[PDB]
Amino acid sequence: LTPLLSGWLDKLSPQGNYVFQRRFVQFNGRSLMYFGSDKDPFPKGVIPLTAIEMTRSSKDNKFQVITGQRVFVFRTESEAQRDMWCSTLQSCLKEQRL
Ligand SMILES: CCCC(=O)OC[C@H](COP(=O)(O)O[C@H]1[C@H](O)[C@@H](OP(=O)(O)O)[C@H](OP(=O)(O)O)[C@@H](OP(=O)(O)O)[C@H]1O)OC(O)CCC
Repeated sequence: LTPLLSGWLDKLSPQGNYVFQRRFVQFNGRSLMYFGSDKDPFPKGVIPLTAIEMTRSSKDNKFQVITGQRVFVFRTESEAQRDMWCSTLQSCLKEQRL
């Protein structure tokens, strides 16, 4: 619903060691969806904001979205992009608990 935040991010894969995959991710304020392509109609994965337990920045231009069961690692192109993604998720997380 009105996908406020959109971008191509490098998402960490659980397979292998430090192997990323280019996914087009969107954030509408209710769930974090990632697609194989922005032209793909159905997402490769959906992470509801209710399931999000925390979101924290990483060493490089990277941020972690931590749920109850899994952690998603996304890599941006710049620290500014990472900070915008991380602040937006933190803002929504803070308001969803109030
Ligand atoms: C150092 C060894 C290299 C190596 O092994 O790297 C192996 C990689 C990974 O291969 P694969 O594409 O099968 O990995 C799966 C993939 O990362 C899925 O992510 P999405 O494409 O965004 O759907 C994973 O699913 P989710 O993250 O839950 O979305 C899937 O995880 P699950 O098993 O379903 O929990 C991954 O398995 O091969 C490549 O494509 C990269 C080529 C090397």
